Amino acid sequence: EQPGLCGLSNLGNTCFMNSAIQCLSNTPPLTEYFLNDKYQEELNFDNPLGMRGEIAKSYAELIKQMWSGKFSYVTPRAFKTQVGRFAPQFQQDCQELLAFLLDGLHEDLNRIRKKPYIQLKDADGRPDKVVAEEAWENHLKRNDSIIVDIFHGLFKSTLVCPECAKISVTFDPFCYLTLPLASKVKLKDCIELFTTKEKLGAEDPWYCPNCKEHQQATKKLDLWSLPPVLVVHLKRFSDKLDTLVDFPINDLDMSEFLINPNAGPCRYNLIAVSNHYGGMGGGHYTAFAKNKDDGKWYYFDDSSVSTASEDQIVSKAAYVLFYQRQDTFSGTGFFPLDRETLEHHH
Ligand SMILES: [Zn+2]
Repeated sequence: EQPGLCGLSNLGNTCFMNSAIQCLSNTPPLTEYFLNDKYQEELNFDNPLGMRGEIAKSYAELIKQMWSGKFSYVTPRAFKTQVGRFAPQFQQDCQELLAFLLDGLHEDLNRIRKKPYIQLKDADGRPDKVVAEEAWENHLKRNDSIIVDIFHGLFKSTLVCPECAKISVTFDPFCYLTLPLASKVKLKDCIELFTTKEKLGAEDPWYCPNCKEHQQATKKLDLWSLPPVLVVHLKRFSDKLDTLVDFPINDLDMSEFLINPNAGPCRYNLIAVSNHYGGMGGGHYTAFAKNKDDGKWYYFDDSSVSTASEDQIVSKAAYVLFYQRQDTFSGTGFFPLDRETLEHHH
């Protein structure tokens, strides 16, 4: 058997979990962190928001199994049992589980011992660069982990009161982007739609702090900074949109969307896809992933692993896309673990 080419037993409508695990397992800087035992010293047992280290520990133990090269498949019973204990709601939505896991891993590994209270602020007519750099510093004072290092970006939100002209600007972290789907469209069409001005309705109004009243304000999102690993959730369920979204395998250039003039390169290659077949409350999840060792694509359908061709990856079954920024790849020294390993080996 080859490390990472390891299927996962279905334990009874757990294909949503197996699909999310194959995407994270095939996120190189995340797996490397766990295979190099960098997590033990960062486990945060006392965190009121975390899972007593139990999600990080069980996930670490499963990844070590999957990348040992001893197994054609493993049964992720202990991990499924810890997920169920801390998140009883877990056929599910693969994106909700991913959302739970990115937050749970983060809080289990969070380097901040005691979170300080931050007086949240509007731009107040200040320049974007200063408000963005403030937001990011504030985020890191409460949130500092391997999950932040890999997955967290920053978006700008602009709310416009139709009474009083109040322009409310905030910078907010994200660890994934949920895109609205526009028969066939391009991923870049979906990103453009994500960053388009939309009116809020009677459902979910915005409170104007000038007017002291709820308004149907216009909300525009813009991307300030994009993470090393960008997780792109295609909003199919919100019964299910079967729209064919065409996405690139290589050289997704995001630079046209980034409003930060001093940003570095933002070219991404695909590393995994969560697929979904059938309809909302049922159907079946699988995954495509690029193995970090051989650079080839494989298809993971619970316990089964098979070679895939790049020609099969782009289908309407594509639900969550994992992209990695080229400048962060293993061998660049971008990640501290990569840099330490390179410096050790040279
Ligand atoms: Zn107002």
